[PDB]
Amino acid sequence: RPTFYRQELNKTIWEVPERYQNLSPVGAYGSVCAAFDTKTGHRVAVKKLSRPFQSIIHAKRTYRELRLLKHMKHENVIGLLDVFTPARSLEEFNDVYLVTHLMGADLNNIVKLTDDHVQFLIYQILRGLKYIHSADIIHRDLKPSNLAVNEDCELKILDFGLATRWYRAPEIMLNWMHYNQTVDIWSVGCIMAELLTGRTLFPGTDHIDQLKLILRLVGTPGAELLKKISSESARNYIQSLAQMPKMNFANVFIGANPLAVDLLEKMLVLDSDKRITAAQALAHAYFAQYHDPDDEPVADPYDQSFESRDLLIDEWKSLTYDEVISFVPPPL
Ligand SMILES: CS(=O)(=O)N1CCC[C@H](NC(=O)[C@H](CCC2CCCCC2)NC(=O)c2ccc(CNC(=O)c3cnc4ccccn34)cc2)C1
Repeated sequence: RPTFYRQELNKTIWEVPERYQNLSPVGAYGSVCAAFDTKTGHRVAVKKLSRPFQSIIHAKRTYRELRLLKHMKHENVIGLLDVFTPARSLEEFNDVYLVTHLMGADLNNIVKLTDDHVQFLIYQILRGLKYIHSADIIHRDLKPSNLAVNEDCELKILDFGLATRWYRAPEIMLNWMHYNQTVDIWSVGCIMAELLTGRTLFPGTDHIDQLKLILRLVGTPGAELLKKISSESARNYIQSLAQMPKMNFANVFIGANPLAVDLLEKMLVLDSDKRITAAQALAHAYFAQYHDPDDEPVADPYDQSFESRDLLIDEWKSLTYDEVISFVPPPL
């Protein structure tokens, strides 16, 4: 068991093993310090979870986050370098600590991207989404601020706890029945649009505005979609918002590679059953230069059955302790 040391930063008591030195606070992103990992001579990020077991929902949101992190073993998805408690036993266990690579910048703070810069960046998100989606995991919050970039334009999908609405699929904001993985693909269409145009595609001030801007471009729902909607009152409302003067795809992305617009019209589809999947989108001609189908791996089986459970503070806590302890650090 390693030797821990104690220091107070931004009125927070940090306790970490002696391998993490020179902790400086970075941020807005919660309780996060940049640290020098003495093991690997690489700068890392330490996150001290804020009162992880305060209630029942913190204790479950804490277990989930650690389960998710321990699962992600992909090039285009944030990985867990280390997790630790200073705690001796289960009895004295209150503080959880996560270690990740340091993210120099996000899609925003690295942004007139060339057609090839757009191809490469959207390829990597779809490659990261294929993997995530194969484990029946949905991001639900894909936006540029959740996409880390490096010196050499390589991208990781992650999820901080910080506008969402801009990248948010209509079915979520209209409260339709059928959610599916492809809520993320709409987001990738909204993010890619922005990289091509240099402007946010659906800059909504509120969710109703947001939907008026979406319907103006993607059209009013066609019959095949309307069939799947039960309530008269939802079917009316989606049409009450599709009154704004129609806009066409060929004029919004004029200048853009015709295969990028071809891909965007398959992403930005109202019908989430007809929307292209990460897996299908990787095989689109737009990525001809990068698509290797022997190098687009799926995820291992992910035990998601805990999501359904209603347990006590002590069970969620106990389960989380058993994850921290069973964590084998990845090989370099
Ligand atoms: C309430 S909640 O706790 O349940 N919670 C609420 C919403 C967000 C949480 N999402 C999550 O669980 C995902 C796991 C889900 C998974 C799903 C699909 C594939 C991607 C994500 N956790 C993170 O992404 C994560 C990211 C960074 C860090 C620490 N490193 C830093 O912050 C850092 C590193 N470099 C820098 C530079 C500057 C500032 C900070 N940094 C810790 C966790 C859930």
